[PDB]
Amino acid sequence: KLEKALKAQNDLIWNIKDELKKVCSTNDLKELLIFNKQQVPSGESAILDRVADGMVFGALLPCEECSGQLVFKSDAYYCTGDVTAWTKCMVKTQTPNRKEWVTPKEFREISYLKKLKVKKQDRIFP
Ligand SMILES: [Zn+2]
Repeated sequence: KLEKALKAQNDLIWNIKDELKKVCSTNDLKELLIFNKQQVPSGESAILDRVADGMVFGALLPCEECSGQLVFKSDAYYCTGDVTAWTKCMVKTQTPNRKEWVTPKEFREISYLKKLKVKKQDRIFP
């Protein structure tokens, strides 16, 4: 039933993208990626796809290894925190510590996405 599994992950991912579309449009879509510092032509259509993916499977939250915050970029995620008066933690993982990420007002409502189908899907990493 490996085939059935694949079709279930694909369908959950797509239903998710539709939902966010309702909460975020071409304009709101672009707003989210821009706060993330990204403006791409292969964007907004990519904004729905890659975003839904980041929410469910893995957008970066605090590390608290370093009592820090994970700030990442595509294909290099760096966590910086303060843990000691002379010691901090920096973690270099392509994918950041996966938790529910930062999403604008509208997108913020996304909390059901992950729980539904949160498999380790692909993020904005080319
Ligand atoms: Zn850290």
